[PDB]
Amino acid sequence: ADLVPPPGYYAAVGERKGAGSCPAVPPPYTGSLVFTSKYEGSDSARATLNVKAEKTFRSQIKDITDMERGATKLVTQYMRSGRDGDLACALNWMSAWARAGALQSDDFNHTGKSMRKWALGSLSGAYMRLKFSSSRPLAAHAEQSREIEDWFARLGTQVVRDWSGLPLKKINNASYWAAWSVMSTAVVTNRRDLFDWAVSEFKVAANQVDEQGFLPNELKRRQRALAYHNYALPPLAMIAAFAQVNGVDLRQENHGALQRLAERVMKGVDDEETFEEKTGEDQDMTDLKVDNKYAWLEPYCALYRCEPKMLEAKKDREPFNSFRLGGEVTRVFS
Repeated sequence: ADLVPPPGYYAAVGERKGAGSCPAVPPPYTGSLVFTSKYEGSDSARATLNVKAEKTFRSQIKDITDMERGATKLVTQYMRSGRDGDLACALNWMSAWARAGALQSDDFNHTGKSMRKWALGSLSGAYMRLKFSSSRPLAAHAEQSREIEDWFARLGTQVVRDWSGLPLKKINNASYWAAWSVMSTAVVTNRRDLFDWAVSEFKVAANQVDEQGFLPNELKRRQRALAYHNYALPPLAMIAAFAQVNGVDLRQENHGALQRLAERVMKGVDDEETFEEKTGEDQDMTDLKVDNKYAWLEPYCALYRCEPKMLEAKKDREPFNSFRLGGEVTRVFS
């Protein structure tokens, strides 16, 4: 059977009254993907922010950032209000990068291949709505659609190469996000090999969740441990939600590991104690205060019967927008 997204991705294009213009496409990024890490100089915990290095990093990736944020924004605006100019603009941006063969460099380091997988997830995740909307907005744009989908397929194959062949100690949230990008790409391109890789990566993650709901590789990030556990949830929950409607039920993998992880995270958010006791360090709660970092609640509560605690957590923070997940996460799960 052809691969499909969750049913919410088939929603008609909206007609909400809102009209921004079409900005120039960010220059397609065809350079080397060898970037400075924001954690440059850290010990093995890789949890010490280097402000100067981060500034350098953000500058290096600026065109990629602008592409990710801008193109998802255009798709979101189109799905909300249905102005053809926004569709045309979004497709012009994505097809420009596709034709240029952006982000395809074989010259990369960890930070660089992470930019490749992140941008792939953002763009394909947004494009998913265009592709499967009952309005069929791509019907009039066959050439561009083909160009864009072929580019996604090239990048997806490369992302599998980028994160394959690793031992567990080197498989962390970075791989989970890569698996989301590859799952998203798999459904856009109807590529079962990509689908299968993302599923296998989820299963690795599920088996990394220990008997208490902790991930050893995320615990290693010391004061950022809780933040990184929360950061693991969105791609894992998205992968499971996508796999489910394609006939692969991952909810019970390793004794319901995804639920065990989610419940442990939410315990830590209520009270940091157990993560501190587990890591021996006070947790940086900064990221746990950011509403959109709980976007994982949308696919999660589509998968599991959420108890009132989870439901209220979702209700209080809705709607969720997360460009790395394709934009409007609440809308595609309602």
